[PDB]
Amino acid sequence: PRRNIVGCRIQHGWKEGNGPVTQWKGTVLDQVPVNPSLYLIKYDGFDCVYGLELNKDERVSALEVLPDRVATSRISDADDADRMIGKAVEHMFETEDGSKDEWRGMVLARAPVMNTWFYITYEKDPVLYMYQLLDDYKEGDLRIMPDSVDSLVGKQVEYAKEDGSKRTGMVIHQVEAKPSVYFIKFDDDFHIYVYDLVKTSAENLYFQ
Repeated sequence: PRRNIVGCRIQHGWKEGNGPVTQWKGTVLDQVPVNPSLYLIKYDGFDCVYGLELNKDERVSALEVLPDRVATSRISDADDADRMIGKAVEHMFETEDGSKDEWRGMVLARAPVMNTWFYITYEKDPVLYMYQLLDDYKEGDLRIMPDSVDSLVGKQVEYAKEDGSKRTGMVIHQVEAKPSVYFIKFDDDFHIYVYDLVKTSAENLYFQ
């Protein structure tokens, strides 16, 4: 029968530590070709994209996949998304105590399935996020800055931490609009880590 759940809405119990089991609901965005057990999900209420092995993870229970696949809507703003994809940006967020908070970042791609959302990462938090950036732009909260042989996708990666331990993981994606930028999935966490190999922030990070 049908085994591709990309595009489905899912629901499942989640158990954090020894706390109670709570329900999470979200949309499956992708299934990683170099690791078909790994799915990327946008959960309702979490800004970060999660990487979970939905059928194996010990913190997941009572998983249900709805057959009703989320349809991709008509794209009518490719003229403006093309000026933003692959660029450095300054994204404005509202703080609780008053206002104003600018975060420097980079727009990576239009998100798959939920295609009015974009993938973005920040210098202060270098993991994968999803926001409806063209709406934020219209509201005056996004500034777009002008710019000045073996494939690494699928390779194992590790980097030494300050306490002497090695953090293991795998490269799962190469950013089409900025090919020196990669997505890394580490064994110990569900966030997706974004690295630009041209920068000093990715020199400690080393391959095999």
